[PDB]
Amino acid sequence: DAEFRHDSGYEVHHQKLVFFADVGSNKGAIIGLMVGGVV
Amino acid sequence: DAEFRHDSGYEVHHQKLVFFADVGSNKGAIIGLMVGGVV
Amino acid sequence: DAEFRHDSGYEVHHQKLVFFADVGSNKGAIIGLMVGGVV
Amino acid sequence: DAEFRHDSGYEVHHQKLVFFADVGSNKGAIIGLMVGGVV
Amino acid sequence: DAEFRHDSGYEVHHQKLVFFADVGSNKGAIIGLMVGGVV
Amino acid sequence: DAEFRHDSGYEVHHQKLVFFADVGSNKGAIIGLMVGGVV
Amino acid sequence: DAEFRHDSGYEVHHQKLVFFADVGSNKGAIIGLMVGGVV
Amino acid sequence: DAEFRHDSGYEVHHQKLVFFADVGSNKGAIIGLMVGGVV
Amino acid sequence: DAEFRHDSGYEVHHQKLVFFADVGSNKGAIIGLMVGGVV
Amino acid sequence: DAEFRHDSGYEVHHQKLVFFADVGSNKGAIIGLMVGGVV
Repeated sequence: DAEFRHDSGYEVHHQKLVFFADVGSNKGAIIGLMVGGVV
Repeated sequence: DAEFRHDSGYEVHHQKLVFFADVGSNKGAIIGLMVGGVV
Repeated sequence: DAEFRHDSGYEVHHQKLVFFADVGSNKGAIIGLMVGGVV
Repeated sequence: DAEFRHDSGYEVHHQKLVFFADVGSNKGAIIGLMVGGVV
Repeated sequence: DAEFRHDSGYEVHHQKLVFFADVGSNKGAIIGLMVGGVV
Repeated sequence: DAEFRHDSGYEVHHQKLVFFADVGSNKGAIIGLMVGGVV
Repeated sequence: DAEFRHDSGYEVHHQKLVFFADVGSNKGAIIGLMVGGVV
Repeated sequence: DAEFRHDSGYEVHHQKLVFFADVGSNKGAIIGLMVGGVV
Repeated sequence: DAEFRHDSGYEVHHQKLVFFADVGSNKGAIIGLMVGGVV
Repeated sequence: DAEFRHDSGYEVHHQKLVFFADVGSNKGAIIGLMVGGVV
């Protein structure tokens, strides 16, 4: 079985994840990235 | 079975995730990115 | 079975996610991006 | 069985993860990256 | 069985993980990287 | 400043997120929940 | 400053995240939960 | 400064994260939980 | 300064993270939990 | 300064992290827990 057939001439995968990029001032409770969390 | 057949000449995948980009002032409770979370 | 047949000459996938881009002032409770969350 | 057949001429995988990049001031509770956590 | 067949002309895997990169001031409780943890 | 004043006698927050609940048959490309993604 | 004042008699926060709950059959490409990702 | 004042009589925080709960059959490429990733 | 003042009568924090819970059959490429990763 | 003042009558912190719990059959490439990694 062909679970996955990748046919291409060039595969480019790029991922960018920037959290809290340039902040004037963080007061109290601040979350730049919350995943399945709780406060 | 062909679960997935990718036929191309060039595959380019790029993802950009910017959270809290340039902020004047964060007061009290601030969330730049909340996923399945709770405050 | 043909789960998915991709026939092309060039596949380009680009995604941009910018949250909280340029803010005058964040007071009280502010959410630049809430997914399945609750405050 | 073909669990996964990668057919390409050049595979490039790049990932960037930056947490707490340039911050004016972090007060109280601040989370630049929360994964399955809780406060 | 073909658990995984990698067919390419050049494989490049690069990952960048920066925690607490340049911070103005961390007060109280600050987490630049939390994985399956709890405070 | 009164960024946010919560005055109540009982606060109850409950969130339920169920994806792919009861499916007769998933063929080809299927997405039970896509957030800021792309296929 | 009152960044955030929580005044209550009982705070209850509950979050439930179920992905791929009961599936008849997953063929080809299937995503039970995609966050800021790309295929 | 009152960055964050929690005034309550009982705080209860519960989070549940279940990935790939009961599956008939996972073929080809399947993702039970993708966070800032790419395939 | 009051970075964070927790005033309660009972704090209960519980987190549950289950990956790949009960699976009929995982073929090809399967990810039960992907965080800032790439395949 | 009061970086963090925890005032409660009972603090209970419990975390559960199960990877690859009960699997019918893992073929090819399978990841039950990926953190800042790459394949």
